[PDB]
Amino acid sequence: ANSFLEEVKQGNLERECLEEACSLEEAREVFEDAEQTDEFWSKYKDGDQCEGHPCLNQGHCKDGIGDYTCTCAEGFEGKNCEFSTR
Repeated sequence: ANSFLEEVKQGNLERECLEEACSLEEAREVFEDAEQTDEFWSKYKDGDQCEGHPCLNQGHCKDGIGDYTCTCAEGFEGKNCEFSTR
C-alpha cells in the first residue's frame, strides 16, 4: 500500500510532504488548525518569508510559511530597524 508514508515513522507538516515524496496527501489531515491549512498551502508561494529579508541592518528573521518577523541589533530601531542609532 502506498510507498512514501506508512513505512515512514509518520507523515510530517511541510518539508517531508513538500517534495517528490508528497504534495498534500496525509500532511493535509496532519494539521488540525483551520487557518494553518489555508495560508500554509493555498498555492504555497507566499514571500518565502525572509526572501527579501524584512530585517535591515544585519537584523534577523525567524520566517514561517504564512508570515515572518524581524529582530534588530541593540544599536538599531524602527519598523525595519532601518535606523542605526550609532
